[PDB]
Amino acid sequence: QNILSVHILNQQTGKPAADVTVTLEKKADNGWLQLNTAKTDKDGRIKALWPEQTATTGDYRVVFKTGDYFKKQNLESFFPEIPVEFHINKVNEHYHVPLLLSQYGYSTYRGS
Amino acid sequence: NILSVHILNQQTGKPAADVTVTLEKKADNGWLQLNTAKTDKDGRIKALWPEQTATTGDYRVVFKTGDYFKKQNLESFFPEIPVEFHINKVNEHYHVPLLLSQYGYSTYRGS
Amino acid sequence: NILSVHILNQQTGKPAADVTVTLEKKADNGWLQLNTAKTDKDGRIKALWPEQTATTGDYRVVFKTGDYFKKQNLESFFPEIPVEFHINKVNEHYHVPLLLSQYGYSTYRGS
Amino acid sequence: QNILSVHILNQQTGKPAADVTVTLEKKADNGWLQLNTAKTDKDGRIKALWPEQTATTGDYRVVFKTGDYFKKQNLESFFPEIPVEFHINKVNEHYHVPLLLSQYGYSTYRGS
Ligand SMILES: [Br-]
Ligand SMILES: [Br-]
Ligand SMILES: [Br-]
Ligand SMILES: [Br-]
Ligand SMILES: [Zn+2]
Ligand SMILES: [Zn+2]
Ligand SMILES: [Zn+2]
Ligand SMILES: [Zn+2]
Ligand SMILES: [Zn+2]
Ligand SMILES: [Zn+2]
Ligand SMILES: [Zn+2]
Ligand SMILES: [Zn+2]
Ligand SMILES: [Zn+2]
Ligand SMILES: [Zn+2]
Ligand SMILES: [Zn+2]
Ligand SMILES: [Zn+2]
Ligand SMILES: [Zn+2]
Ligand SMILES: [Zn+2]
Ligand SMILES: [Zn+2]
Repeated sequence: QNILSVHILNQQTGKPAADVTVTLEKKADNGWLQLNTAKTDKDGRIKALWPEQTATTGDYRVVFKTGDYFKKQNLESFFPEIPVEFHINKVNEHYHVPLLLSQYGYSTYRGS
Repeated sequence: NILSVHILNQQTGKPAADVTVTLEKKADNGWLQLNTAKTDKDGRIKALWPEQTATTGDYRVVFKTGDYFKKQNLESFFPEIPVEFHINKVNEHYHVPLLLSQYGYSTYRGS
Repeated sequence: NILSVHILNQQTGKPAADVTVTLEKKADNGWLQLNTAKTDKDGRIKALWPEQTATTGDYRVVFKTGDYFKKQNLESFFPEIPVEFHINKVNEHYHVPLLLSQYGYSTYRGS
Repeated sequence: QNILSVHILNQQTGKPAADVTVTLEKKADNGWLQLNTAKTDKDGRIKALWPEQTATTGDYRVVFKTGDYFKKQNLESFFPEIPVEFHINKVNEHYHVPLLLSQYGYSTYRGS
């Protein structure tokens, strides 16, 4: 299992959100360096979001480009995109960050 | 009044209006219905408790959200959404919001 | 097996283990118990349907989370958390996760 | 009713999260631009978070400094902070962004 997985469930259809761009960024100085970008697969997943580069401890941000996702469906959303910031304090462990998504609401958490 | 509920449709970011919500008390066997009402235009029922003092114990509100979506020609995972909660202090304000989507929801103790 | 559930404790970011979960079917305004089990160390019940053929209908899983918290001397707003859902298609997989805190939760149809 | 209100509910206590720093930023051309900073009162609320300048349409973000909030209680959290990004498409509307907060999970939405 990859250090970082993400997935998106669309709570309006009760199905995965497919083909959503998701970026990964590392905090550095007062900003953020992009480490990767990928798109959720047909099951709404990116099982392995970390690039082929050793992960270091630090703070990271995943950005779910959900605004574009909704825009392709002619749907408005309150959020142009959804950033989620989290600590990686242990590079030996698996980090899983699902997104439960609606147009005007969402939930995120550390999964298993 | 010791019990308020509201429903926010997370798909529209607007209140769910005219949704039937029931209130029940847990009895020794089964439940007893205390009240029924409908959310107003702001998705609220400000005063869901009937005109009777509350006692400590378990209660259940049931948001009839399947009907609400059906009127929109929309399918939902849930026929309805029961929320069971515990009243421990009887003169305290209890607030049970529902953040609703067709295939997902959240509830909590509100302010 | 057509029904899985899991519970994630949003306060620890870890699964909720050894939580009792019942499954019931709706019948005549009541509910018939069909099975009961305990989430494993991963907070999962992979196969909650009993070993009889599934039928269409409405069903209710009840996560005994008030008991889960009480074991840890933690109070909860909710003595248990019922989730009601349609089964329209008997051949498909139904997955009902619970994101759990003492005074709030979320549930949805998972993948 | 104010262009921007936020509040926080601690889902672990079922009570408001108090004295939590919240910043407001606009997505300006030169990067994100701080507009205001403020603290939830005892009720976990900031009922007017907009500064004393006219609002324009555009993208904005509030950052709830919840990592600090938990750190004061000797509690760990997955998130150092929680940014929430959103569109203001109509300046004469009221935007309300609640946060339902747990150590390893949160929800947010456009409230009323
Ligand atoms: Br995944
Ligand atoms: Br209300
Ligand atoms: Br499972
Ligand atoms: Br507020
Ligand atoms: Zn996943
Ligand atoms: Zn960190
Ligand atoms: Zn995982
Ligand atoms: Zn894992
Ligand atoms: Zn309310
Ligand atoms: Zn009770
Ligand atoms: Zn209230
Ligand atoms: Zn209150
Ligand atoms: Zn599961
Ligand atoms: Zn049904
Ligand atoms: Zn499943
Ligand atoms: Zn499945
Ligand atoms: Zn508020
Ligand atoms: Zn915008
Ligand atoms: Zn408001």
